[PDB]
Amino acid sequence: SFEPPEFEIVGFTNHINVMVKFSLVIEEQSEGIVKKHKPEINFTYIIDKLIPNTNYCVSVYLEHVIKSPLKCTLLPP
Ligand SMILES: [Cl-]
Repeated sequence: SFEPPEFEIVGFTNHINVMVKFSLVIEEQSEGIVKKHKPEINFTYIIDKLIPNTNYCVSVYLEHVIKSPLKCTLLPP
């Protein structure tokens, strides 16, 4: 039994700012695609080189697996 990380995202035109409150994984989903990011571990991690006007979803979780509910946003133009 344990507490999984909480997180917020805010989306910018070509990057997403991921704010985590704490092996730890930040999963970036686009359509068809899933990228797994490994932050160097309250930190902020920035997913960059993204496409404007595109939907992305983010999930944060510890690996040993409960994937967080996804948080999604639409990047501005
Ligand atoms: Cl790069």
